[PDB]
Amino acid sequence: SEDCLGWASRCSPKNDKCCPNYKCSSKDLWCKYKIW
Repeated sequence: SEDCLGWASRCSPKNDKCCPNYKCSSKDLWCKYKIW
């Protein structure tokens, strides 16, 4: 039962539980894109 969050979701640097290939942004507390 591991449902990861999406890119347009909220998260924190202390507890980042977002799908892989991403990068939690502490700026807007949202999962940003790891690939540019």
